[PDB]
Amino acid sequence: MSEIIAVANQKGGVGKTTTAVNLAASLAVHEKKILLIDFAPQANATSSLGFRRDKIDYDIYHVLIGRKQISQVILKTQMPFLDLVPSNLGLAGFEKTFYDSQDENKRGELMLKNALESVVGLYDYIIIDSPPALGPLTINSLSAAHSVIIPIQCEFFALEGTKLLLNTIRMLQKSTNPKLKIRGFLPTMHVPQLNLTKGVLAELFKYFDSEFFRDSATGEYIMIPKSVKLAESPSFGKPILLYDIKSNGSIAYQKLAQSILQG
Amino acid sequence: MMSEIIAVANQKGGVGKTTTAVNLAASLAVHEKKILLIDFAPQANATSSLGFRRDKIDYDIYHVLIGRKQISQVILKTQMPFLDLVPSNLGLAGFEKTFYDSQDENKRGELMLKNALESVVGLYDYIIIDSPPALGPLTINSLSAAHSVIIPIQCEFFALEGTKLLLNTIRMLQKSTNPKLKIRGFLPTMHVPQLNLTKGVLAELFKYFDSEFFRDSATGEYIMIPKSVKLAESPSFGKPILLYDIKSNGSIAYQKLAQSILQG
Ligand SMILES: Nc1ncnc2c1ncn2[C@@H]1O[C@H](COP(=O)(O)OP(=O)(O)OP(=O)(O)O)[C@@H](O)[C@H]1O
Ligand SMILES: Nc1ncnc2c1ncn2[C@@H]1O[C@H](COP(=O)(O)OP(=O)(O)OP(=O)(O)O)[C@@H](O)[C@H]1O
Ligand SMILES: [Mg+2]
Ligand SMILES: [Mg+2]
Repeated sequence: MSEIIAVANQKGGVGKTTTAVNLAASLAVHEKKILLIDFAPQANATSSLGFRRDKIDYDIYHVLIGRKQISQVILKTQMPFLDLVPSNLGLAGFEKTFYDSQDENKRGELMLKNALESVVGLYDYIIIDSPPALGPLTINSLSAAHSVIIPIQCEFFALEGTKLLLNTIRMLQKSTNPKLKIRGFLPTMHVPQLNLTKGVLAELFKYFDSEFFRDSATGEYIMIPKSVKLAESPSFGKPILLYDIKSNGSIAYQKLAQSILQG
Repeated sequence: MMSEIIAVANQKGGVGKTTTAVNLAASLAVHEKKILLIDFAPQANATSSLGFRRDKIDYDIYHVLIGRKQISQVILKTQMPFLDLVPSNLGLAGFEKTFYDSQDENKRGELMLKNALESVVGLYDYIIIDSPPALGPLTINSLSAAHSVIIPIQCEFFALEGTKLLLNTIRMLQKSTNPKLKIRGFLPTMHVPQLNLTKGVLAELFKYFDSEFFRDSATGEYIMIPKSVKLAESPSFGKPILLYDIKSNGSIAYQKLAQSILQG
């Protein structure tokens, strides 16, 4: 039975896709069976794994509207234990479908959850990459999930942003997903010596210190460092472990996976 | 006054749309041009960048769009006399539902921002719109209202696939709802010239798009916003960078950007 993990932040460019891709790969290297769901219309996760937009046939949007079952759209990747549900531009049509269903039921929030029900016994982990909004796509991600990883870029808008995302999660924990947990807060693109980084982290630590990911071996906080090689990796269509497994970016995501595998 | 309405748009997240909208607006304001900044994103980062608390704001752009308030009822004065703000709130996430209601009955909704701006176009020299990271109803409304669009581009790998897709949306709107819409220009942001990935991405962008890039007409140079510690720090003080550090490289770059706009 899958643990379904959403990677969510409504702030743009905070490392959601990079985290979802590289965590899924770092778990798959252990020969745990992993499904990555690209839940964003811009489809950066799909492209990160080497799949160009013009080569995608049927995608997650076709599953949500019922043209395809989810087993029909699953792609195998270069890693034998990592599978991908690709996305495409057509997933921007989901918003229309969501509000239409809310005139035919109350159930639009559960459309991804219902789509995943035939694969939950086939994978150890299902990782969902969310778009930068609190709209219907992210609401579907969080309603399908057992847990949520929040990548945090520590710059100024993270302060107001983290508080809002947590309020969204609390409201879902009342209504549509009572079992939903914060898996953890993960600092991404992290540059420890910056004063802005220090100020933002200190503020988040006051309220949130128990939510930050820690190394299961050393007890240290797990943070993903700003890394030239991490930014280069989707241009090769590979997660960073498949080529440079000794870079600091690769080592950090591997620490994250080890922390997830403990439970 | 006849406003030039400029949208700042990219569906990629975190590429500097808000930083560009706020700092271009301030850089135009110091030339005694009357500027209206519209925060068109539900996350409301432009509102926070100018020193306002989102939770303290009663009525915003969402209420204007659905017709509950006139735009002149929600306009706030900022610290700079020539720069006014229409704030945003999380309630702007409700607009999508309103849009798809309007598309269902009369097939409208693209023009809701344009219609809302009609009473202020004679009152401002420039109206700058900060868009959210999506190609949805809010970005469709900002591009349908605009004379021109500035596309901030972070030059990392997803810029290549993403730029073409935004251009497609722009072309489709140029055929239907907004024929006058032009690209004002592509603006490289968070730019670190020495990186191999930066060089590779820019070479490919110049290959397809060279004529679209912002230029300093005095030197012929490409205008790029450098990665700057101070640019990231400035919204934490509720100031644009020219009020925070006017001599910093990011300040100098946004003033060059404003010169390019002002020269025509
Ligand atoms: N640790 C890191 N070091 C350096 N660059 C990074 C790191 N993490 C991500 N990046 C780069 O930063 C950019 C933004 O990251 P990414 O696209 O993963 O964020 P996102 O939150 O998924 O964005 P969006 O909101 O558009 O979905 C990408 O170009 C990526 O290659
Ligand atoms: N040239 C720069 N140098 C350093 N930091 C920058 C620069 N431009 C923007 N930033 C910082 O990078 C982050 C992303 O910028 P910003 O929020 O303006 O992007 P955006 O495209 O509006 O994001 P979103 O997609 O979330 O709306 C912000 O924290 C900002 O303070
Ligand atoms: Mg992403
Ligand atoms: Mg923004």
